[PDB]
Amino acid sequence: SKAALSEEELEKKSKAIIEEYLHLNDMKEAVQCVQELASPSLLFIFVRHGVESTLERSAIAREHMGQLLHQLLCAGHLSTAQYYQGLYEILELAEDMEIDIPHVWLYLAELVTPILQEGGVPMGELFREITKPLRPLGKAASLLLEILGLLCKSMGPKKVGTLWREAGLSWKEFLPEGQDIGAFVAEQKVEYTLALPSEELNRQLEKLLKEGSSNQRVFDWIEANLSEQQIVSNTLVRALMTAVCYSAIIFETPLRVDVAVLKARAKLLQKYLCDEQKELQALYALQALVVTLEQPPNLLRMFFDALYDEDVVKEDAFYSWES
Repeated sequence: SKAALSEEELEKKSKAIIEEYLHLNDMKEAVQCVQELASPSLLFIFVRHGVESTLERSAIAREHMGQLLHQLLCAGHLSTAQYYQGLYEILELAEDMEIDIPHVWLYLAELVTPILQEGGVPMGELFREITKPLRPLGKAASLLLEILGLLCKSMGPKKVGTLWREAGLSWKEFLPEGQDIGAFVAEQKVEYTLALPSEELNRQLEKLLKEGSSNQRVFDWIEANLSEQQIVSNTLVRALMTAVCYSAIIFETPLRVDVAVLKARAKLLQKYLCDEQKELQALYALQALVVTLEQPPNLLRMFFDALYDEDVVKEDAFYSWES
């Protein structure tokens, strides 16, 4: 039938488009080609094919495919609904593939995660929709877990947990009736998933740094936004230390410290870390930070070195911290 060939032809073109994209990596060309299909109600096929063809290709291919879908979504060519339709077609068969493809869930997470980027789908909505096919499987956790893993890798479990929480997400929503959340979370190692001016502070400092604000801009902001008591508080010290050190994390594998960032912020930190007491309080904060990053190998020491080198934390504070 016409409709039959239509689906055939579309898959054919999705293949051509997808193949060229993975080969040349020209995002803009791929996006336009999809647009030229002018078949919004059949893009589930494109999605399905993209997933199928890259599932066992490579991590990089899955990444590129995920990014393209996010782009298509963002450009308004691929509807959320069509995206889900295409995925469901494969998520439905996931459990079965697990037999021959052990890390299938991981591969799926690698394909979906890019969708969480700005302009994409909100975590709460994504997690809730994406898991319907797994409502039957009773395997919702298998996927979300791999997704949370990827996110952690790129931003830290702490921030991930906050994202999860802000979405009002609950494991109850994804676990079999009666399963002990406390246990599951403890066993799968996701305890991290479990306004106050002090918390607002963290959010604002984070934003300031995220937007590449100069030290003066931050100095001014603090002066313009906190009271005298707040300005000399340990709370500011801890929040500042945390935001600054966080902004210096390079999320590669393994994680590293961008000493150039620290050097650039040294003066900002010295200003508030004006005594041994405050320096110590800052070290505690940094420590708790690294802890949330799951004590990666000797990353703390890397911060210590840079901090000592930049004259941000002096010897005595280090001595005292040792206790």
